Amino acid sequence: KEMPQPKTFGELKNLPLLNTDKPVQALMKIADELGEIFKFEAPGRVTRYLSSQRLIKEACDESRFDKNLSQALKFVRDFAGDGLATSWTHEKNWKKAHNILLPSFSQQAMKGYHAMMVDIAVQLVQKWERLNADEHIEVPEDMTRLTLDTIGLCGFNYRFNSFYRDQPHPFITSMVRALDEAMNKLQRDPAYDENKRQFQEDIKVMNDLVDKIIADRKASGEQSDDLLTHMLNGKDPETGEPLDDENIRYQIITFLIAGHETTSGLLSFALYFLVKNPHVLQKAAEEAARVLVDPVPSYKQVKQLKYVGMVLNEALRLWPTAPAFSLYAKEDTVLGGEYPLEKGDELMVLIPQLHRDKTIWGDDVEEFRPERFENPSAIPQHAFKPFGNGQRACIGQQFALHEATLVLGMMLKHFDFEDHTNYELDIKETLTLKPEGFVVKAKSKKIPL
Amino acid sequence: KEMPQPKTFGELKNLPLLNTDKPVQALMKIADELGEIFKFEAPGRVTRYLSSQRLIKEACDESRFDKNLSQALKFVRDFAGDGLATSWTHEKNWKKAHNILLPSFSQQAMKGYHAMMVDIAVQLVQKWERLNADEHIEVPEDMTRLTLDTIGLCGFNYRFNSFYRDQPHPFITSMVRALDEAMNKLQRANPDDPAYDENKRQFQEDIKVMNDLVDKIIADRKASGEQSDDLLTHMLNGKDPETGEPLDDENIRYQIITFLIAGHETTSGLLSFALYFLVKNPHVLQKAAEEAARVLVDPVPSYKQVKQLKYVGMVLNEALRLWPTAPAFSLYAKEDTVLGGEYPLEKGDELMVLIPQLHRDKTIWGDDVEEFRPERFENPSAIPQHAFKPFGNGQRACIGQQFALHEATLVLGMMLKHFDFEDHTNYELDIKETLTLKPEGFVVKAKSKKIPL
Ligand code: HEM
Ligand code: HEM
Repeated sequence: KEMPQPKTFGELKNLPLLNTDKPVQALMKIADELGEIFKFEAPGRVTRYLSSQRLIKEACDESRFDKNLSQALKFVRDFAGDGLATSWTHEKNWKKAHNILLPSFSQQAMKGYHAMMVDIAVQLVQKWERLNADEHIEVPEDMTRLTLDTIGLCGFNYRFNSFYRDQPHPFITSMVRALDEAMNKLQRDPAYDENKRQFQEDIKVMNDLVDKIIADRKASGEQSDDLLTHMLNGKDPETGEPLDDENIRYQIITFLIAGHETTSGLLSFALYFLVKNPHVLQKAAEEAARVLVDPVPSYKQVKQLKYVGMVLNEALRLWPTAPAFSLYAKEDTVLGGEYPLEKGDELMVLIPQLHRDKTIWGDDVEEFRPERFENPSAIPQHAFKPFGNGQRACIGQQFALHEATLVLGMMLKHFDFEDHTNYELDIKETLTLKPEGFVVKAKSKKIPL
Repeated sequence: KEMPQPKTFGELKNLPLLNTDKPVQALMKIADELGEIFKFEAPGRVTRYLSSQRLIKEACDESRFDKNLSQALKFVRDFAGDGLATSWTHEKNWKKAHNILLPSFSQQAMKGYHAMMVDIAVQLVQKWERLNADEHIEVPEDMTRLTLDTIGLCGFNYRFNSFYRDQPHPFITSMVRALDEAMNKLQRANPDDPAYDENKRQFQEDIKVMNDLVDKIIADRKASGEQSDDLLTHMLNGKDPETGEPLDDENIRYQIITFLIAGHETTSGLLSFALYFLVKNPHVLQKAAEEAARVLVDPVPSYKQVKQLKYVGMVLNEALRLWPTAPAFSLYAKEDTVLGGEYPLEKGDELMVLIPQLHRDKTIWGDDVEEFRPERFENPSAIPQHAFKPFGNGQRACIGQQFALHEATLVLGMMLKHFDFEDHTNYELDIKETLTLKPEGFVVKAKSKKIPL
């Protein structure tokens, strides 16, 4: 009945607890101490962090709870606009873009994106093939190069050419700097005036380039296999309307934001867990060699990388790279028979804690065992939520998993990996999670492309 | 361009291929060999069987194709009349009954039918609670008892009382024998033979039995002025907004017979296939049983609680994917058209949509099409357009879909709440075929969880 709450700071309540550089991991430690639910109070804000499958399965009841914009999402909305990720379910542009974009994110739609994904994946393989001896790989850096270029090419036929660069494309510099400002706002004022002005400059950089590419595509009339063509030609079946040019811009910015570093973190965490578990790596490398019998992987071959898919799912279990989402109660309701909630009350789903619920996974929750996902019906309802819930779930799930399965499979086919530094896991936190400083050496198997 | 075709029998062309007791399953095997489309020729009949989402999505374009009466539907029309299921789209009584009946089949209308559905569902639960040890359940038999009584009660406030009987109500005996004669006619190479003269006389006798009882109940209700929460009251009081007309007494009779035909064994087969798949996949059963116990917290389920049985709904949809109990429907080309960029069709040319094959299209569902995984339906947004058609297409889709799904969700949830199930014979799936599909001889044991009603 009475809900636990972590330590307070007078008038600031729990807010100073977020003024730390690893807030998700700090919230996980609080969940370890306080349990499946604790109240988090701040000036003008009350929310509740859920950590158990028992309560989260009720929170995922769409008749009782809808997606809420967290403070992070509200700050991201300042440059993601009413794109899919930062719009409310009741906003006209959400259901519109949802209906329009759903067919182009289907498993069937990945057949059309596969050739472009392979283009970038080959560039990653060739970079590592061309490294000199005793040089090493900066894993999250290269994974981010790959995912950024993949979404640029599949999103609107634009080549960031990240593998030709030390300093990222100017759009990426502004996007990354905007996301950093969004998170820093969470942890904060006269001194922040230059940050605020800088925020507007980065917003202008993103809008200008995306608007230009849309105008360029409209001026050309060319049809590509990218999401931009689908949005310029698609019509919402419900209202009969197409997305306007401003919303198309926000959707493109959204795909870059929501997709690039979540997916690059997944690949980085997956490789980290593989090199720390050599038996799992060997099993995944065995499948990659048996399945990828051609110089270039096909769409059908990527679907055959079953164990690689389980590896990615287990990496998402331990460290989901979009580590939380927010919900609000549509009406007065009681959560788990003992926590009354009023209409509008907010919830936070702490995904990494959910995925460590020993009542679901057993005692070995910290062990990396892809075999947990061998049979998907053995997993209880709402126990595994790395991509959100319901109609507000990740629209790019199939995109992210297809790219990550293709790239990891190619990595495992072409290289053996060495954890040459005995890397100590250090998780840097932005709005997403990544293993900072993770490095490996790759010895080529000398298999041609 | 050139269309495949199965083996022929001289002058009879492909027709003898249907003279088998599992024709849908035989047509699926032909689809496995020949692909997404094959021509089927008979004396005086040519049709084409579609199996791929690629072609079926075009056949479902209502601007190009309209519902055709299959030969099965034409034979059912001899006792279903111009009811909704056996009338052409251009017949005045279709759009009339469609406009009148659509509001009474909506999800909002299920709130009014819920109490009557619970009545029969409790009778089923009570029957199984009262079984002795090591006695067993005949699953399709009991599911048919439930669906027949539910549509009887919700349709026109009549109790067949099937759970008080070994031999069904005389109306049910005549209806089943009429449906059996309809299917047997499909498989007769010499239908005008003198031997089937007793079949023809019996067929007319069964037609008379059905009309007499339904006409009597309509007259009985009109003479009393009683108002119930059934479809018969809605049809006696409803007026088509378009023409301003109500349904006449003859059409109301045909609609009532239609609800019984189109609804009873399609729905009972779904429940039977669902329970079969649950006992063969214990992980799915546990997941569905957990939801039933958590959601159905009252002795009697409410309408709102049934809507919360999401995973039970996923189980039913996956059961409908593998074995849709109304396994085909027919279409005709409104004008000359080209199907799939290679199959030129002329005005009036007929198509058959082989639904179980559509639901096994690996280009849509992946390689694991034969596996029972309700998780495919966890997010309904993952299913492409026209890939999943257990209830038909467009304005000629199943009007009773919400009814069927509410009934099935309620009953399966109550079954999972009150009993553990054992596949005590390791039942080997054997699908008996009439105009619908059912797992013949499927039996289970139920051990009660001792939860009162
Ligand atoms: C491993 C990689 C990814 C993970 C873990 C992930 C995670 C998530 C999560 C948890 C949500 C729900 C957020 C909420 O409820 O507030 C979400 C939504 C979303 N994601 Fe992803 N995502 C990934 C990749 C991608 C990619 C590649 C794209 C685009 C190509 C994308 C686009 C979106 C969009 C548009 C939404 C909002 C959908 C809607 O609300 O209608 N994500 N994602
Ligand atoms: C799981 C159960 C059911 C399934 C799979 C099913 C399937 C179908 C299919 C495939 C059609 C289209 C037939 C065609 O196009 O020729 C149809 C039509 C129809 N069904 Fe159902 N049905 C079910 C339950 C019911 C129930 C419970 C009722 C009545 C209460 C019902 C009444 C009708 C009617 C009236 C039509 C014709 C609608 C029209 O054409 O206007 N069905 N059904």
